[PDB]
Amino acid sequence: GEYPTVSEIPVGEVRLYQIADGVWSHIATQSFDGAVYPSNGLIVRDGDELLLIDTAWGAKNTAALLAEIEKQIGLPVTRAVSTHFHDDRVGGVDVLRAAGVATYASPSTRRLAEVEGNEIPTHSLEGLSSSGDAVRFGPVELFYPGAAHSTDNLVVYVPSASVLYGGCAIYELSRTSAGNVADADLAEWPTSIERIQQHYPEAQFVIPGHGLPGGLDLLKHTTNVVKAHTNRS
Amino acid sequence: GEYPTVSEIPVGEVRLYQIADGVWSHIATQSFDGAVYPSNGLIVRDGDELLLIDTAWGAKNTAALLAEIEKQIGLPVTRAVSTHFHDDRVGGVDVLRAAGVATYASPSTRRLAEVEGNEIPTHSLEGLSSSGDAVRFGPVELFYPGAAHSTDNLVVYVPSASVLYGGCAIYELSRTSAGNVADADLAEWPTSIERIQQHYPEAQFVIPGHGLPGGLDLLKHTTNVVKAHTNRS
Ligand SMILES: [Cl-]
Ligand SMILES: [Cl-]
Ligand SMILES: [Cl-]
Ligand SMILES: [Cl-]
Ligand SMILES: [O-]
Ligand SMILES: [O-]
Ligand SMILES: [Zn+2]
Ligand SMILES: [Zn+2]
Ligand SMILES: [Zn+2]
Ligand SMILES: [Zn+2]
Repeated sequence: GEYPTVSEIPVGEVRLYQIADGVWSHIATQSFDGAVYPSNGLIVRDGDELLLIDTAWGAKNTAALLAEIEKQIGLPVTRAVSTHFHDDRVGGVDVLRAAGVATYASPSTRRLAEVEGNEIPTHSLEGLSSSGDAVRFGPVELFYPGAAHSTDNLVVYVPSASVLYGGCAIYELSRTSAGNVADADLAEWPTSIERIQQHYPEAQFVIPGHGLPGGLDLLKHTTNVVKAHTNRS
Repeated sequence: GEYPTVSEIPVGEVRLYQIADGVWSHIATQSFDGAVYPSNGLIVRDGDELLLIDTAWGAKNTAALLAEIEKQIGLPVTRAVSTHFHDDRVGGVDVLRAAGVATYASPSTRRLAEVEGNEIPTHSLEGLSSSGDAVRFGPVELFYPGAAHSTDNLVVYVPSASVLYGGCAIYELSRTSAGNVADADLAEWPTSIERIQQHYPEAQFVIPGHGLPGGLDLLKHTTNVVKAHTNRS
């Protein structure tokens, strides 16, 4: 009802939606395969500065993201984390770096991003290489649930607000079929999701990579969709 | 350019685009899988009445389509053709029929729609049962190129304006991967596309089922995508 949709967001623009105190999602609309969809990332306040989760796909959009943050929040983004290596999550990293933002990702993501020719976050996030690994990063906890949408995908939990951002490892309810699974691990995706359920059973707000937020139901929904795809179809 | 996009068209709204004298396309935005795509159909003037090609997917959208035609063109829609049996092309037939529009489709389409529990056009178009078959239908020529997006898909040519509408058998250039192919004949799709090229080499405007129109280049693009999907990209 209040959450921004593609109808409110022209391609190239960015909206912010405050989930809780000091926690926002940033929403940007992207063109793909001739379709337009809303892409989610996360913003989390940390003291008097901001932690960014994922870009807005590309230089232009990521510049628009920084401008929307300054307009609505007005605190500096000092650090940024990319949840996996695909261009829509690391695209814009160069703009962030040039603006003075410290960019972060796992060695797995940086590795894969380089092979793909994508932009590469400067700093490496250690202690996330094994499935089930969790590390604290300021106002959030980074978690590697195992392979799913990609072998390197991370999810982000904000303990102060009980917010779980799943990136493309989590589907919105409106998504009834599998998205881009070229780099996915269909055999492991359900198991990885269950690691998330087990580790964050208290989560109250779940943010999918694309589309509308919900509750923990989005996990079982995603599993249902992934399994249906596996059985083809 | 100037062809309308999803941004200019809110969900549930329909816009018309004049391609040539007495030849429009109608564009409606649909939400599917959490993404929004712009869906094309055709409108061809025949004397002092109009020929409609395909609905706007759904009773509501099709009602809006009839309202937009009435507002912009102000000539009665007396006949309608659905190009294949899927709900986005026959969904709205009941609204059209209630509005006094004579609805048409091949016997193949009507049977497949009935099996699927979709709305069924009243009239049966004979002479389109075998690949390469063409028949005249007022100001257009209907053509069955053979199985492609579906076993029953038709394409429509307007000889007056050299406009070719291919429905979901033709992809826009922005579409790099196969869309819904559950009911498609991937094996025959390239061969059917070549029948269209052979039959309408003089086509100047080519309208894909979804998205931006182009030239005959759209044909080879579609084949390339289909063959890649066959070999699994
Ligand atoms: Cl630093
Ligand atoms: Cl730095
Ligand atoms: Cl009738
Ligand atoms: Cl009649
Ligand atoms: O992605
Ligand atoms: O379709
Ligand atoms: Zn991805
Ligand atoms: Zn640094
Ligand atoms: Zn179809
Ligand atoms: Zn009749």
